[PDB]
Amino acid sequence: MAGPLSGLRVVELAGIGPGPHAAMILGDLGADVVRIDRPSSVDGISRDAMLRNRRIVTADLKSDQGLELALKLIAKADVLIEGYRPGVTERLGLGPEECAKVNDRLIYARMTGWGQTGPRSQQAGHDINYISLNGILHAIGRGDERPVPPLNLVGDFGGGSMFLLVGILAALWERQSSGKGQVVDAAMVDGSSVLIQMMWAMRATGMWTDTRGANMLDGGAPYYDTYECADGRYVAVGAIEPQFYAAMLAGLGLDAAELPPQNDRARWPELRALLTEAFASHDRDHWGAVFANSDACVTPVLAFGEVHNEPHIIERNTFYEANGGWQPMPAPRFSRTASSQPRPPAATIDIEAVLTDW
Amino acid sequence: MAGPLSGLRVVELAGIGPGPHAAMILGDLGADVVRIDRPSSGISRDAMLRNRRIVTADLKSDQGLELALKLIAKADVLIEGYRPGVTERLGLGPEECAKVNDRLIYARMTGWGQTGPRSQQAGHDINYISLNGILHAIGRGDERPVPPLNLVGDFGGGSMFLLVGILAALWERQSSGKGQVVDAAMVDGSSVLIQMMWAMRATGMWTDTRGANMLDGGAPYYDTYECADGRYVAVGAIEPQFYAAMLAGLGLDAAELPPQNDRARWPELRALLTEAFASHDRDHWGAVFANSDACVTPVLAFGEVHNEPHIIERNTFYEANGGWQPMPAPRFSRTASSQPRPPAATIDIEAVLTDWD
Ligand SMILES: C[C@H](C(=O)SCCNC(=O)CCNC(=O)[C@H](O)C(C)(C)COP(=O)(O)OP(=O)(O)OC[C@@H]1O[C@@H](n2cnc3c(N)ncnc32)[C@H](O)[C@@H]1OP(=O)(O)O)c1cccc(Oc2ccccc2)c1
Ligand SMILES: C[C@H](C(=O)SCCNC(=O)CCNC(=O)[C@H](O)C(C)(C)COP(=O)(O)OP(=O)(O)OC[C@@H]1O[C@@H](n2cnc3c(N)ncnc32)[C@H](O)[C@@H]1OP(=O)(O)O)c1cccc(Oc2ccccc2)c1
Repeated sequence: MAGPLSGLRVVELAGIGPGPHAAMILGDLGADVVRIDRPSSVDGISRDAMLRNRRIVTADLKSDQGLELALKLIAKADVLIEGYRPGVTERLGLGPEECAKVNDRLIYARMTGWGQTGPRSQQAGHDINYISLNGILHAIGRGDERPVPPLNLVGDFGGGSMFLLVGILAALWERQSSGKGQVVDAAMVDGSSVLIQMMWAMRATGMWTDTRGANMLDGGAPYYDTYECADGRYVAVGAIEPQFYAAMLAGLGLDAAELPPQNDRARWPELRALLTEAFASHDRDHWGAVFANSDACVTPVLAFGEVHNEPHIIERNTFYEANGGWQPMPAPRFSRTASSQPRPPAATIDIEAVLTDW
Repeated sequence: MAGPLSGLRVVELAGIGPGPHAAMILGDLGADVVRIDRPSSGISRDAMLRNRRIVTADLKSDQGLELALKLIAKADVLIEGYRPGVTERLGLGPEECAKVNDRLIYARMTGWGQTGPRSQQAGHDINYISLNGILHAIGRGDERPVPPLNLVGDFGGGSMFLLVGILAALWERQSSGKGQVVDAAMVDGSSVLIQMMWAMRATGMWTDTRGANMLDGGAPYYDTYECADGRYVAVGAIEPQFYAAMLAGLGLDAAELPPQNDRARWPELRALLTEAFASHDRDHWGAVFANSDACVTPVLAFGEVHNEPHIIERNTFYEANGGWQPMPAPRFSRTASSQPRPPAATIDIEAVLTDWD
């Protein structure tokens, strides 16, 4: 099995969102990932590409046999991932204390939104709820409108799965000294708060307000925002540093003498009006030619369906095909122990066959 | 040093955005983090530089480089976030570093990657997510896309994939005795970060139309709503039973409403939910739905977060200097991280060297 996590053995109690995204990445990087679903949802070969790099097995964990088979896998594994409400694994007999009795090397990885304790710990939720409570959602979107969710990117994945992964891998490093596993408590409300540490830093020093649409990186700066072009498509401008901004103005045909200063915020209305009219006078792909190879920090805003035609995407193999759709290749990349292309979701397997193999 | 990464040694060449963020999280979890900045630069007021020692050094001088390679020889990980070719010309490239330490994890944090047509282009978060479909998908349908701050390229698809790479490569080192190079590009990371949308598009469950999807704000049951006081709630009631619970708490009879997932009637459903949420203030709904599975939460501004019980009681934040900062994540039962040490003035690079033998 290819990649730097070759050898690593992972048990995943089937959930939704961050739990499987984490499991996928471990898979992506060479880990041996075994997913226990419930047969209650059996079916044929899954069409969810997030379940790549897996072996799937069914097992009614509510039964005595289910529980014991599961506990044999955990016994022989390095990592467990579960993303159910607190108390679910305990009451199933798969809690941390029950796992520590059959394998004190286990990394016990607990993926939730609200955490293991506190008032909201039994409330159902999704990404949008977790980022609503810690200031993040409020900061996303235009100033003249209600906040808009950044898909489920910030809570489920950036602040969720990815902190789970770091916790797992940090704990595997720990286990090299101590010879013991431990419990990783990854809460989306905490992880996403560390994801936005920069804004908490800038806020402390007067450089970020709570006003939506009025900061350097939320769309309030005319030099860090998207612009509509003549064809109704969009470019992104990220020309923060004055040298890059100067390069952008030159490409737009605007002389600096005629514009307000780049960071005179009181005249950002004028500046935006000027840049807006300039970008609107040619089409996205024009701006794409003008600015390729430039430090102007102007890029086309591509839709998913167009990404496969972008030279830089094609050449670094950021994507692969698998069943009428592109999918991202593992990240990050490794010089000596390279990941390989993901294997598609495999038809189910017998939980015994797996214990054998292991 | 408290945390699971006690005894990890990390050298950080100072940059902006992802590299410093990764270095911070490494520090957070108890790594020994030494940050080389350039003298052209007392105490730094960027709290992102917590859990570090800062040293200066002209990496262009002969003596700055020599000192630097003596750190790197003593360390486990090096982090750099410059354009490709830069460390090479300093004589700090992966090959020069492998001579003084073949165990080093050499961690390269870029936006566009190490090679290819855009590899020398300047850029920021908004550019990396523009190229791979992400930015286009964020915002209302009747408007131009809105950047999700720099959360998705710099951090989610950036620093966090550098970390996964640094730590996976440490695992691999345990069985091979050898370091290696980690190439973390924000355009790659952020694509994996959004793998769920690519999965969903492949099965016809996501479109390229902005504002018309389950999770982009087009669903009336996954969106924010303005309340009587001008403040907002978030609704995330995807599962039908959570949805049902929400409708009951709004005073809405499900018989009067279009189906939850009849997309042609979403405009109409949204208008009914909009009127309901508008008839009371945010804190009213916060109360009403506490302990509920309705998936309705108040949308708090940064300055209100210190007053939310769930936040206070889990110590998600600590007070520092100007204000609150996020405590380390994730959390560890046995080897628990400690409260971050503030950014502490420059020390001399030789001091560190004696400290590390
Ligand atoms: C964008 C969006 C997201 O944000 S992702 C999810 C975000 N939240 C979390 O993950 C945080 C922690 N988890 C939970 O808070 C809950 O999981 C729950 C999901 C809220 C509700 O779940 P609920 O149904 O109450 O389940 P529970 O966890 O409390 O307990 C369920 C248990 O089931 C039983 N059993 C588990 N495994 C087995 C087994 N093998 N055999 C037998 N029983 C099993 C346990 O007994 C327990 O049940 P109990 O005893 O209490 O009755 C998001 C992301 C991705 C997808 C998505 O939705 C879509 C759906 C379809 C298509 C597309 C998207 C939404
Ligand atoms: C939201 C936002 C973000 O997205 S942050 C993410 C930005 N993107 C990346 O990080 C990707 C990789 N890096 C780059 O693409 C470039 O680094 C560059 C950032 C374009 C700047 O290009 P440039 O200034 O030309 O620098 P370079 O990398 O090409 O090489 C410069 C080098 O400086 C020299 N030297 C380094 N260390 C030393 C030393 N110790 N002593 C002496 N010299 C040193 C190197 O030798 C090299 O020089 P060369 O030989 O080539 O001349 C974001 C987040 C946070 C902040 C922010 O914006 C601000 C910007 C300014 C002020 C405040 C905020 C933006």
